[PDB]
Amino acid sequence: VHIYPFEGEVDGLEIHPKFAELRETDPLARVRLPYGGEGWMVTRYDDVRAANSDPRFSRAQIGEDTPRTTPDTILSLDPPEHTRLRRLLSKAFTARRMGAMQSWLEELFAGLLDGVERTGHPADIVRDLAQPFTIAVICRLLGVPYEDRGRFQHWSEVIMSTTAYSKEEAVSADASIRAYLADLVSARRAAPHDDLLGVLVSARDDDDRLTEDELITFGVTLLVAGHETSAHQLGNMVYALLTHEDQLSLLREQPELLPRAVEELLRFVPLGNGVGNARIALEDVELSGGTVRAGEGVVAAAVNANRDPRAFDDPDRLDITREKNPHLAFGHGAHYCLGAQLARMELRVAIGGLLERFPGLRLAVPADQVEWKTGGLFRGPQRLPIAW
Ligand code: HEM
Repeated sequence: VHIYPFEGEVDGLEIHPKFAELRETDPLARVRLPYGGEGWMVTRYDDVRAANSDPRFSRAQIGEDTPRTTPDTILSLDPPEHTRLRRLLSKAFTARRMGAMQSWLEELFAGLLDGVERTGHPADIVRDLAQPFTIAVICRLLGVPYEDRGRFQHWSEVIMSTTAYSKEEAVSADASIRAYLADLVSARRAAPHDDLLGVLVSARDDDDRLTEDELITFGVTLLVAGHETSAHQLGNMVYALLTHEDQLSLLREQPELLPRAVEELLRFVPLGNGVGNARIALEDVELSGGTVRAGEGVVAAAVNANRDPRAFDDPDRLDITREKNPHLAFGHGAHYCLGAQLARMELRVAIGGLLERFPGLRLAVPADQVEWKTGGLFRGPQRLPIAW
């Protein structure tokens, strides 16, 4: 039985070597997390994929003996509840609605870059570009006006940063978010609005509709899934580019690589801490390393699947030219990221915008001077200074 956390802490974007060791010699690894009883950890692409997408695993029926690192959401529902929720949400999250945002993303990011450029280097990628970009996008989806972007950014930070804010602070922020969303929903029930939240309020599946509680809870989910995830992923992707100079140079010389570079950076860059939420088997499931019986918990992180040499050639080397890229960074199957198209657009706009504005873009300090976050759900730099 392997104890998590593993011995030795990782710096920056490094992947703990134990996962690779387990992938080759212990593909159905018995593990003991800080809380709950023993579970299984899977690290091979096929197994991780199965764990996170096969309908024989449940996200809803977690319990006390469920392995976990800690003592409502669509992310935690199973079919058929999940299926109903997802059908309604997909009336708003459409390719047509997301794709029509392209121009507005470009102008939003260009304004943020102008301000950075006016102020002069060094700037902080995290505070000056990534965070304000992604919160603005989610505020547009929710109908939150420009003047309240800062308020949402702050409230999101509070409920997300579980080690930096107290339970009482998180309760207060959540209450504030929900009160604001309740007012937005109430306005959207009085007359149709065309923002994504107004479209969700108007969405119908025969007679079925989202309740006020489901709408409000989904607004909260959108701050964590859409803003916080995107902001951290973007900062980490920029760090990775700025520390892989040959790859960054290649992207400048060959800008048509940008879409593949974004997919490769999604595959490569770690976001969380390598465990993920347990899934519980509703029924026996044969995986590569053996059989998971009904009732047993399985942890499976996409980051480990995305380094499996069974699925990617030379997986521990960043290669932005990779054409075949079936990474699991947005998941797979029923829970597949509802915002993937928009996330991809965001990452292309930001990275493409950054490289075009700043040919001389570089870290403003050596990498050993970047301080990395230590608690909470996300890896990321505390501050990421750049110069140009
Ligand atoms: C770089 C950005 C992003 C990454 C890496 C990311 C990744 C993910 C992942 C891994 C999942 C879970 C897949 C699973 O559990 O099987 C997910 C779910 C989700 N994402 Fe994202 N996401 C990103 C951006 C966004 C954005 C911009 C939005 C909305 C505008 C969004 C909305 C969602 C929603 C609603 C779900 C839940 C879907 C469900 O449970 O059925 N995401 N995302």
